[PDB]
Amino acid sequence: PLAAGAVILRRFAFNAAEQLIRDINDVASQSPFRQMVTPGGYTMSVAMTNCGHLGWTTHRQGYLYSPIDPQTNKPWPAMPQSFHNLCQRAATAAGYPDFQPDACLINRYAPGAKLSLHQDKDEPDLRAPIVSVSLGLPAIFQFGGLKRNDPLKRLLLEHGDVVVWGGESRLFYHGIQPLKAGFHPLTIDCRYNLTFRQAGK
Ligand SMILES: O=C(O)C(=O)N[C@@H](CSCc1cccc([N+](=O)[O-])c1)C(=O)O
Ligand SMILES: [Fe+3]
Repeated sequence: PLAAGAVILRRFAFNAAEQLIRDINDVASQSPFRQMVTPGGYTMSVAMTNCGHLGWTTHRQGYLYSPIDPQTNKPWPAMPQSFHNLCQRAATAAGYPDFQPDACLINRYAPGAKLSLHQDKDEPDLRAPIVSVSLGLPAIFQFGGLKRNDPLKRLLLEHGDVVVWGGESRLFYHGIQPLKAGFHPLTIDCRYNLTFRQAGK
């Protein structure tokens, strides 16, 4: 396959998108999007927030999952029903019926925003997949392999696409290329990505 252990489900979230986006807005009304600072001192171009019991954040110049939003000093908003349902349906179709995320990181891309190449290794159990849902403007996703120098492959992720990153692919280096400007009827001028994680012990 494209990436061993990954399951791409194009347009899987297409019908759910309008509701998901309403729920992104609701979460953000409580824990606002913010551009976090990397441990290296750089302000991320991607803006982020979280919902669920745990939320990914930079903290004391490292990263961690925290039950509290350090910007509001309140818990991250509860996981919306629409998020919970979509993630479970996707995980199940992909062969991970027991996947129980307790964190959802919500990434917002304005034109030009990108993610540099990296691995997702902050979770306690790397056998749990990550479920990724793309909404709005299309992005070029790049992913390599288990080594930083593995050859990259590229794939366009479009509105409604869901990828379940399990098995070996769960540990691949990956990133997102600078978002091209455009219009989408539901998000207007941005892309959102939801990544569901099992972050608790
Ligand atoms: O927030 C992040 O760290 C991140 O990368 N977010 C991507 C979606 S998740 C893509 C992903 C997750 C886990 C494994 C692999 N992979 O092996 O390509 C890709 C995004 O904002 O579009
Ligand atoms: Fe990642």
